[PDB]
Amino acid sequence: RLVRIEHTIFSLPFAYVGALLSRYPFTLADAILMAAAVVGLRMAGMAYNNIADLDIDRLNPRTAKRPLVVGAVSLREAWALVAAGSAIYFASAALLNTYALLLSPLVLAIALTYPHAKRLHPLPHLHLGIVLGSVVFGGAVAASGDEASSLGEVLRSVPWLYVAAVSLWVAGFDTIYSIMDIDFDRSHGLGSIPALLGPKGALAASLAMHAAAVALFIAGVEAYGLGAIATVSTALTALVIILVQAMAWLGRVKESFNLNLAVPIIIGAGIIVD
Ligand SMILES: CC(C)=CCC/C(C)=C/CSP(=O)(O)OP(=O)(O)O
Ligand SMILES: [Mg+2]
Ligand SMILES: [Mg+2]
Repeated sequence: RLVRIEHTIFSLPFAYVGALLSRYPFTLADAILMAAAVVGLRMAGMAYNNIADLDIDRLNPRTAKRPLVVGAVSLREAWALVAAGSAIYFASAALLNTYALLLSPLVLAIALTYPHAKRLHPLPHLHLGIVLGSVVFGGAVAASGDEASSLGEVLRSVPWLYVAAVSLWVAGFDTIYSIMDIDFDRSHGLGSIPALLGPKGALAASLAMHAAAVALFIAGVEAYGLGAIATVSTALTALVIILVQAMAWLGRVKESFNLNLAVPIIIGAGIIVD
C-alpha cells in the first residue's frame, strides 16, 4: 500500500557487493541479517519520505494519486512503518556486529534526512547518492563478522570507489528524473539541480555525474582483482549507464529511468554465478 518490500530486491546486491569487496568472511546468517537491515532501512526511508514531503506532494499534479494524500493509509500506519523500519534495521545492526550497531544511527540519520534536503540546498540527488552509498558501506562494515580489531579497520575495509560511484550514479539518474519537476519545484521553495540551471544544463550536470560514475566503476576493476566475470558486469553496467544518458538527451526520459533498473539485475546476477 505505502511501502512495497518487494522493491528491496533491487537494493540488495549493492549491500552484497560492498561485503564481498571488503574481502572479509561472513556467514549465511550475516547475509540474511544484511537483507533484513536493507528492507528495514528501505521501509523507514520510503515511509518517512511520504511523511516529510506530504504537504508539497499534495500540491503536485504528478503525485495526487499517491497514498497518504488520497487516504488509503493513515499518518499513523505510516509512522508505524517508520518506527518498524528503524526497529528492524537496529535489530539487524545489533545482531550483526558492534560496529554495525555503532554506525547504525548515523546510517539511519542519512536515510531520514534526505526528504529535508530539498528545503535546504539544491542538491538532493547527492543525498540519495549518499543514501544508496550507505547500503554498500553497511554491507562492508557488516561483512567482517566483527573480525575487525578497531574502527580504523572497518573504515579501511570499505570499497570506497564503489560507494562513491553508485552514489554518483544515483545522484545522476535522479538529477535526470527531477527534470519533469522543474516547474513545480521552483514555484515553491523546493530545490534541485534542474531547477537551478535549465533542463539542458541539468543533462549536462547529469553527464558529468554518470561520467565520474563509470570512471570509478572501471577504476575498481584495476584496484581490485574482480576476476573476469565481474569485469563483464562492470562493462554491461557502464554500457547501461550510457543508454540512460542516451535516452535522456533524446528526450525520451521515461525510458531513461526504467533502464536504471537493469544494473542491479546485472550486478545481481553477477554476484550469483560466483
Ligand atoms: C535509493 C534507492 C533504493 C533507489 C532509488 C529508488 C527510487 C525510485 C527513488 C526515487 S523516489 P524520490 O525522487 O526520492 O521522491 P519523489 O520525488 O518521487 O517524491
Ligand atoms: Mg515529490
Ligand atoms: Mg523527486
